Amino acid sequence: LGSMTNKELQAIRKLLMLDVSEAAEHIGRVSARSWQYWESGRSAVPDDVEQEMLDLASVRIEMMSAIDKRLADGERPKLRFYNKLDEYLADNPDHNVIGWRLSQSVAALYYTEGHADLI
Amino acid sequence: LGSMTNKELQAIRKLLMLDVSEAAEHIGRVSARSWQYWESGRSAVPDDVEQEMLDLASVRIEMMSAIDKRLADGERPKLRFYNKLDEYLADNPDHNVIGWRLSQSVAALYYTEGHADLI
Repeated sequence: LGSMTNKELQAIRKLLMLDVSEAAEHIGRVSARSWQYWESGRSAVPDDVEQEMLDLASVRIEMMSAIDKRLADGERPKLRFYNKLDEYLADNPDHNVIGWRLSQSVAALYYTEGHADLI
Repeated sequence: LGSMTNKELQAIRKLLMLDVSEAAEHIGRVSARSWQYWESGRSAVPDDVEQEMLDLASVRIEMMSAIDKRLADGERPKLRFYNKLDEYLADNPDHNVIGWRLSQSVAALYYTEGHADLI
């Protein structure tokens, strides 16, 4: 911790399919312009933001591990790709827009690489 | 060809880190509104668009295999993460914005999987 660069921050943010405005609001609790400064290198990536991003990446890893278990158990998963945030929130009433993006990132990865169907 | 769904189209587009405006201009050769129509589910996805998306997914796989070859050769790759399109284009003068986004998707993946560092 204390080593995350502006490029690493943007890389994780985009891999999790977050828009800047979504990361700024729910992770940084800063203006979108402030988040852009962290990604541009104009201001250092804060320690607390770094750890929050790593924690969110870890959530995605746990989601992928759960699908890997289903794959090893012989299931070809049918993964919900929520193109609609309202539909995701109805099915996942304890999550928010950030959970929606993580869901999309995992479903899109397994579909595009040939391991899962999308529903 | 002819069976790609709106969810599959959006999933591949987002995994490749393409904005709708970018995909619409360069892949669809249509307006953003037309591309949003294809992602809305009221329409079949055109065969030519499906083929191009599948081809770009294959380009992404070949980029990953090229890094895998470097890893197998004993290199610890320092992948340039381009947070600025212009810098990518200067380094890759035969590519466009679509190639930029593919480069971001591959670099972000290998960084988070722990296989390469970002510069």
